[PDB]
Amino acid sequence: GALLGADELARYFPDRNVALFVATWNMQGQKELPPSLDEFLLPAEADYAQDLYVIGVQEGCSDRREWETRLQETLGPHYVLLSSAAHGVLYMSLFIRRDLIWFCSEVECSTVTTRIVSQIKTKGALGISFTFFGTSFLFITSHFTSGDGKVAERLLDYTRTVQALVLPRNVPDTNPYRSSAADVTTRFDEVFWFGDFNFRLSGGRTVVDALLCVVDVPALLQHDQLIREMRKGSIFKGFQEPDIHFLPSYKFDIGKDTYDSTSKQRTPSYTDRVLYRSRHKGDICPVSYSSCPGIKTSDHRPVYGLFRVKVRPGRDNIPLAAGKFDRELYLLGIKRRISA
Ligand SMILES: [Cl-]
Ligand SMILES: [Cl-]
Ligand SMILES: [Cl-]
Repeated sequence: GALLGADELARYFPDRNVALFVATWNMQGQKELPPSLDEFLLPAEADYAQDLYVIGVQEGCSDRREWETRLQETLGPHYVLLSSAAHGVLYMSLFIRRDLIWFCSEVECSTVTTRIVSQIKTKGALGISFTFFGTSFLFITSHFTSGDGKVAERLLDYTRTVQALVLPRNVPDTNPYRSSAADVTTRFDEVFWFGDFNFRLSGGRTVVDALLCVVDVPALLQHDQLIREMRKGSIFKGFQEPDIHFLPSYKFDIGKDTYDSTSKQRTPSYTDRVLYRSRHKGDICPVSYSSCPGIKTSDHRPVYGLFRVKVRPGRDNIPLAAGKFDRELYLLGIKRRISA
């Protein structure tokens, strides 16, 4: 049958569910990476093999290749880099099980800059999309406008991004009649948008400090701007977020578990989030959603979600990856594992 058809799908996914790991991390431009990425990429409850890893980074380390090399080395030879992209120091890397490269369309990327901050600094989005068998996926990572009082600007970051991301292009929309011209996130079966959205907890440092003294997370989240704005429909229309059971992932003193003890007294906040949307209700099942407290090189902790996503058979008359991946990186990862 077709490379991307029902027979192949049966061989590789009898239950038609794909295991996806999606993470976002703001690195604060740090030069030295954590000693081990094992706790980042293989979290404790990730007690089963992931099919796809998608890693979005904001304020990324200058040596993008070294970061990708360490990811490749940690995942090991069962995974290959299906795609990676950069828009300034905003990065995204997509690693997939090597036997699954055959079922992917060509991978397409797009970028949007939503705010010029200075001559050398901007905020924006990086989107990567491809079809897997017959099901299309769109991954967007973003760094939104910063500041407690800048919700209105964050709304504009959302709107500018869904209006401007030029995806898909060569690879056909899988359900075009369902698509809207004004929102790129309507053009795909499964959408994940993860980043430093910079939404904060309202109420001020003193009130949030009081709440953090067991922590009642639900009560804490009553102060979250992002849940508030999503609830009234002003942002991320059609998206959901998994339940949060972890503590705020920002702002931390470097290398420590204490929240910003400088005079600026930034209110601990859930700046880093993973959101999902699907064309078909129920296609995406969150399995776990958490931060990685052991990664402490940056003022932000990484945040990741594990998901199970439904996939459907496809056809071969689209532009195909057909075994295309970063072979040089793959070899570098092999080389590093021989060394260590
Ligand atoms: Cl960035
Ligand atoms: Cl573009
Ligand atoms: Cl900003």
